[PDB]
Amino acid sequence: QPLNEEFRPEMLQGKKVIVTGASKGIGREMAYHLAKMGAHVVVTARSKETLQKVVSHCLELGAASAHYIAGTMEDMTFAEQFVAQAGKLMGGLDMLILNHITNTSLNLFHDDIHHVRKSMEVNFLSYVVLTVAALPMLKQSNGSIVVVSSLAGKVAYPMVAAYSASKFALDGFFSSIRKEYSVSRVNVSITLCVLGLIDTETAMKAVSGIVHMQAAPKEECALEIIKGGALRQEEVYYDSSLWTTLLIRNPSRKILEFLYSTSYNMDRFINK
Amino acid sequence: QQPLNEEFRPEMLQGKKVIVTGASKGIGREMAYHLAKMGAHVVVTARSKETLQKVVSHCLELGAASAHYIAGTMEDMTFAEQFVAQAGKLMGGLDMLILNHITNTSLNLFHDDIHHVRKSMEVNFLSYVVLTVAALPMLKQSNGSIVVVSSLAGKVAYPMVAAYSASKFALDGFFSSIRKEYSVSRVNVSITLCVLGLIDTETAMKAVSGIVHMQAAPKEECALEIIKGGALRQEEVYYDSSLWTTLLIRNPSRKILEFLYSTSYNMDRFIN
Ligand SMILES: NC(=O)c1ccc[n+]([C@@H]2O[C@H](COP(=O)([O-])OP(=O)(O)OC[C@H]3O[C@@H](n4cnc5c(N)ncnc54)[C@H](OP(=O)(O)O)[C@@H]3O)[C@@H](O)[C@H]2O)c1
Ligand SMILES: NC(=O)c1ccc[n+]([C@@H]2O[C@H](COP(=O)([O-])OP(=O)(O)OC[C@H]3O[C@@H](n4cnc5c(N)ncnc54)[C@H](OP(=O)(O)O)[C@@H]3O)[C@@H](O)[C@H]2O)c1
Ligand SMILES: C[C@](O)(c1ccc(C(=O)N(C2CC2)[C@H]2CC[C@](CCC(N)=O)(c3ccccc3)CC2)cc1)C(F)(F)F
Ligand SMILES: C[C@](O)(c1ccc(C(=O)N(C2CC2)[C@H]2CC[C@](CCC(N)=O)(c3ccccc3)CC2)cc1)C(F)(F)F
Repeated sequence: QPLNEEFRPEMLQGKKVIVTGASKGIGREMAYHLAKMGAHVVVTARSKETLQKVVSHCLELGAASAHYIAGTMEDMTFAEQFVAQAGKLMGGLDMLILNHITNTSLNLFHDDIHHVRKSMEVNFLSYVVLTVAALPMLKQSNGSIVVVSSLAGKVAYPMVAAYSASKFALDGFFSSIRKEYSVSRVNVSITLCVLGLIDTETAMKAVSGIVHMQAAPKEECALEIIKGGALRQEEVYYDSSLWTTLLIRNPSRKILEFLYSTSYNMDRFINK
Repeated sequence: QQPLNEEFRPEMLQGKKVIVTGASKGIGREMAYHLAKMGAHVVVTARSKETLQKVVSHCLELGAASAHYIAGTMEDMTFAEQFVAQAGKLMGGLDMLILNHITNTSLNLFHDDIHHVRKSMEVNFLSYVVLTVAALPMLKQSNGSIVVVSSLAGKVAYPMVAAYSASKFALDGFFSSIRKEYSVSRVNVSITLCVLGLIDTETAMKAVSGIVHMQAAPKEECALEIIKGGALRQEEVYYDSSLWTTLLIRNPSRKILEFLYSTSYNMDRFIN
């Protein structure tokens, strides 16, 4: 259930926001847009130094306030405590942007069970832990959770098997709890972001000299994420391909969820 | 992946070497039985030792070429790995790996139980990956098949089954991706993903007792349909008691989209 109007930057002014994986790439881009909009930001990642750079530019850009707390989202204790500390720094929370992933490479799957588990722990499970911890704050602000996923969390590509497992898991979990928030009247929005290849240094280094589809700009990607999030959209799509509309516009899933969503809808085609 | 264009006939399994997990009860047990009637060699597994022994007996009675059981929990990755080697030895190889077991769950709103989420991912998903890695060399030898049992709720969202849907979405992501890897690497092992609606197994029927519109499909037919899809090397089996649902759950447009992505570079240019 989105917000009616069109996006205005004014919407984030004074809002209290967490961005994870925000020392590099898209997370850093998002932090910068949030700063320019005059939000309070807490950013996180493992690296002390790179987070400081981002904090400094955020303040320069006009952020109501800016802070960083460092640590690995492999540590579910850290994840849980991080949201607590970040909520103290800002006096509440309006938007939780879940963006970090564990380092991965483009490669055939062979037998790296430990990579599959780590991808699942860092890319999926840590997001559930951060959500549980943030939810009381979000409940009292009528806030928003933004979950960064990928085209590879909607369709199958080779070379990203463990990664794709974890992005699909995000769709299943968060789309399910969105249905639960709706039956339990929890006014917290959940936005799933489905991104094409984006020109972050990590990705551009991986695809160097291999044949692949155009990368889209990270800066606009980051604004489009914040906009869909602020507007409380269920999904945000950002990529460069003409083909992607085949995914975006397929209404089958929405039709099925609708058919099964009430006893009255199931009564159309199913005996009581 | 190429489906065999021959019609299904019971003889396709006679003397074939087949694993079935989750076979002490429900669909799994039904599958073991069907495979017995076809004269396959079966190794069955689950945690319930005395129920499995019973299952092995009725199997032999129905005409299984050989029938053994090894008991253990798929919470334990070591055991998953162990189970496959030992089951191979018992049969002289492996033609089909049928992955069917899930960890217990109930129909409830998710609150804060990260541990049940993790355990779901470990058992319903990570174990399936361990079993596959352990099975692959033998399935290469035989040009065999991997069958992965999943659910409507691994394709669309439902409330009350969040951790469970995460694990089932994860299976789609992982196995659909390694299927693309197997086509480009020319590995001749098929991957069939089965998408089931509500089935009339005792676990499910208990959990939905007294709930309205709970139309279940018969587990006996369900089990046959999975075996056929596996045997015919189909990419997906769709099985539900509603005709509408069975039609609407097809997603050929994702498969076309996947092809387009695999044959595009730069601004949607064709590689060939
Ligand atoms: N770039 C693409 O082509 C693309 C496409 C589709 C979707 N996405 C999605 O967009 C999001 C951001 O991607 P990106 O390419 O911008 O990534 P990135 O630039 O490589 O940055 C990843 C961020 O996560 C942090 N990180 C890595 N491991 C961590 C850990 N264990 N604990 C805490 N933080 C950790 C990194 O900082 P530290 O190393 O210091 O911890 C960094 O801040 C991801 O969710 C990704 O799936 C990207
Ligand atoms: N029933 C439905 O309405 C429905 C719908 C869609 C999809 N499915 C799928 O169909 C498959 C089977 O479902 P079902 O209804 O037949 O299930 P079930 O009757 O409840 O039995 C599940 C099987 O998994 C085994 N199992 C449980 N925990 C285990 C563990 N830790 N390690 C190893 N095995 C374990 C159980 O045996 P033990 O207790 O002896 O270990 C049992 O044999 C599942 O993958 C499920 O997701 C079912
Ligand atoms: C972590 C990482 O930065 C990463 C970046 C993005 C993604 C991802 O989400 N995408 C999905 C959104 C499209 C991948 C898909 C595979 C890809 C596109 C293939 C094509 N058809 O265009 C490809 C695979 C193999 C070779 C070359 C390209 C590259 C992009 C995953 C990991 C890495 F790993 F370091 F790069
Ligand atoms: C383990 C278990 O036996 C189980 C059985 C099946 C499934 C499953 O895969 N299905 C998907 C295939 C359809 C569920 C989805 C939710 C469901 C359908 C909702 C509706 N509108 O039809 C429902 C939710 C809430 C209340 C009542 C029903 C029941 C069926 C998951 C777990 C349990 F948990 F013990 F039951």
